[PDB]
Amino acid sequence: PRFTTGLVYDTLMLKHQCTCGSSSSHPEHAGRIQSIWSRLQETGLRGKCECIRGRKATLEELQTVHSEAHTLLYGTNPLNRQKLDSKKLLGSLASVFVRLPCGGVGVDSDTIWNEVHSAGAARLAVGCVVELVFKVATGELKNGFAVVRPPGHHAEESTPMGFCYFNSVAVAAKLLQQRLSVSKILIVDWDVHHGNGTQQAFYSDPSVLYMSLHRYDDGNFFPGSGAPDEVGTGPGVGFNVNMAFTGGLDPPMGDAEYLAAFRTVVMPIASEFAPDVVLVSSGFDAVEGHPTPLGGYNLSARCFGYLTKQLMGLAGGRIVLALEGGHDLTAICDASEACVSALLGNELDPLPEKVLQQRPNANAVRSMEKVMEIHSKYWRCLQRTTSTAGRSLIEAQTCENE
Ligand SMILES: O=C(c1ccc(C(O)(O)C(F)(F)F)s1)N1CCn2c(-c3ccccc3)cnc2C1
Ligand SMILES: [K+]
Ligand SMILES: [K+]
Ligand SMILES: [Zn+2]
Ligand SMILES: [Zn+2]
Repeated sequence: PRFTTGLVYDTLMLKHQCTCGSSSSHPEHAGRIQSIWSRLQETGLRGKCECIRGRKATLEELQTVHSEAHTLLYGTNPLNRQKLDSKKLLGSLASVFVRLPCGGVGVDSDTIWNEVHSAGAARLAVGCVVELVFKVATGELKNGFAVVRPPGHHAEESTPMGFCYFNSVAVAAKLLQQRLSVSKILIVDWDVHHGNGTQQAFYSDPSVLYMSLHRYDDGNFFPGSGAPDEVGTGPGVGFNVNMAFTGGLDPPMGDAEYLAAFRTVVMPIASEFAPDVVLVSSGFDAVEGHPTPLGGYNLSARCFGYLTKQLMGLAGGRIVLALEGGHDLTAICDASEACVSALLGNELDPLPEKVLQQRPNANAVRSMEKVMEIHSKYWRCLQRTTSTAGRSLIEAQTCENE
């Protein structure tokens, strides 16, 4: 069926393409997105999905979010500015490529061309996201997952950072506004790090609700931004929600804490807002397997399928997820699989009874209540009540009844 879940991916985002990359004997190597694409295939999820062809963002598209100067530097191929040669032109190409132990060739990661190819892959990743987003926003597709790299959510107007050159999700949102006049867009960013770029892009805009869940720990975790305080400016006051977790890893945030955060902050506010489209900066660095500096949290991959199913209850299900961070191949492959499975309407493997029974930790509850206190000023859904943040899912269920 063609009104179904869309997928985007492009081999030209990859440094090196190898067949048998995923492997099942000994060797590692082969990156993040190639590994996810391979998992989507051997699970057969790609077969149920409509594979969409991506493209480069135009330089005009990139400038919906970023400066002309930023876009020209990182967006354009650098060899075009050096007036076409032949001997010097051939010399650069011998430095770009390098034969690898498996017989295949790829972009040499131990040369200057690494970050140049990354900036080019970023321009491709943006256009890939925009294509999927528009096919979903238009009803051509129901759903979407963008298997894309590098990430984009830290990339600011005139500043690349955190491996981000261009903010794919923010660009796609700007284009929905300009080209389709979409009245209300919800952007949920569940990468473990604050999406400073996306916040900045829409900070004074009430037409897009930006909601980040991230490790904040009072300003000491990368990128250091995203205080619960930061609620928007001008007409956008109230429409920036930083579900900032504080208290460190005493204990680490897990499934229960994020599920509680959705129950008490994300779904209430998002439902009230009532978006026409939902975009997700879907990093997977919060899942277990991302030690303390990179991540520190231990969500399960299957929690992400449940978080996806939740967001699918908004905007009539007009939702697109785009990969951001996450490193551990198993973790991001398990999470990607759980998310695409959810998007296809497959029955999700139940959460373990342990998770459903578990009350969120005290640091989590305190983090959630600080956010709700701050945002009660802006949302009718947090003015009616008192916090049930410290209840488990089953308790919340039991104590909704009578
Ligand atoms: O935390 C990050 C991240 C940047 C981008 C991250 C992301 O959100 O996962 C993204 F962008 F890939 F999606 S996470 N850092 C901090 C640590 N770091 C380092 C380290 C250097 C020395 C020791 C530990 C880390 C190099 N580059 C970085 C960027
Ligand atoms: K985030
Ligand atoms: K906003
Ligand atoms: Zn290889
Ligand atoms: Zn991250």
